Amino acid sequence: ATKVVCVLKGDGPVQGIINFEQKESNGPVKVWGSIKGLTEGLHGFHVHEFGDNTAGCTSAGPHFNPLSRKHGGPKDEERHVGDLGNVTADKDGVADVSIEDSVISLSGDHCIIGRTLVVHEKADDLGKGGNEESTKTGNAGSRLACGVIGIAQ
Amino acid sequence: ATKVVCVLKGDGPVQGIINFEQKESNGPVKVWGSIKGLTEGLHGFHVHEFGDNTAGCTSAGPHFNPLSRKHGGPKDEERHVGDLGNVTADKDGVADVSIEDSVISLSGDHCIIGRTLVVHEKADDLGKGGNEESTKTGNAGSRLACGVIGIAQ
Ligand SMILES: *[Se]c1ccc(F)cc1C(=O)Nc1cccc(C(=O)N2CCOCC2)c1
Ligand SMILES: *[Se]c1ccc(F)cc1C(=O)Nc1cccc(C(=O)N2CCOCC2)c1
Ligand SMILES: [Zn+2]
Ligand SMILES: [Zn+2]
Repeated sequence: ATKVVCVLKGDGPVQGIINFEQKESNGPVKVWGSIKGLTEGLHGFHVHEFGDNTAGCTSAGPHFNPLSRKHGGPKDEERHVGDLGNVTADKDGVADVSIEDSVISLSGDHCIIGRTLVVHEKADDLGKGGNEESTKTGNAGSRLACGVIGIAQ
Repeated sequence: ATKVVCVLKGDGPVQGIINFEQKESNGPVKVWGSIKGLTEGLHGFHVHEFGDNTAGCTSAGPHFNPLSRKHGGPKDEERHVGDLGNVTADKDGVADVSIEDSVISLSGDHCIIGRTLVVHEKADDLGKGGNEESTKTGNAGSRLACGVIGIAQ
């Protein structure tokens, strides 16, 4: 019923297309698409608070956290709304994304429209890194590509 | 106050940064910023219906028209919500944008967050061009640069 999309771009070779669909406002969001140009392995994947790309992906600010929680993985109670975990890039640098998430939404206070989706340099440790930064960012390092989440047809 | 931003990008480079601010939901939106890389003269300036830039600016669809009206200028009662008229580039190719608009909003069904802002090749005739396309697009021609409209700090 509601369809949203994001095109991810940055300063390097990483580009992606992510689709979000939500049949009902009380239902999960399906997240699907592809990110290419990645190094093989896990890459942190988050909704960040601002749909602001003024100075590139850094302008998007911290993880989208309207409920003032610590950083976690998508299957944790203790997570930011924006905590979508990791995508996995294959040996050819392609991450085929396929996520169902119950915490993000396309309406209400958990709505991600007009926020920024970011794919990161390093794996997200999902809050299990053993340092203070693990509880804030998951130690996922720099921002390879991002885009503002917009309303689709 | 609500603050919103859009980064415009296209070939040339045609590039710009547009800020939006609304002090209250029943009040006007202030629009300001800069676009460079334009030909001297008028350029159509519109909010388009989809925040979909997956295939560049074409995926944005037609002008944002939630109230099912004909195309007009920003001062007209008969306009699309997304009809912000023209911006003006000087001989250096720079348009200084400064608009106040009472029809767009940063909340409710006139909200522009998650839609696309587009700067066009040609002047918008504000619905007065006396052909069929005038009361649909204003005859503003191709899409030089666009971006998805996002939430700012
Ligand atoms: Se979605 C979305 C994206 C961007 C943004 F700035 C706002 C929104 C909302 O729709 N925000 C929002 C939060 C909480 C509740 C609503 C909502 O739909 N209503 C207000 C409460 O009464 C029902 C309608 C919207
Ligand atoms: Se803005 C925006 C953009 C995109 C989208 F899908 C929804 C919205 C909304 O904010 N929608 C909305 C619907 C109903 C009511 C409101 C509203 O007036 N308020 C809720 C959010 O905070 C202000 C009050 C917004
Ligand atoms: Zn987080
Ligand atoms: Zn129009």
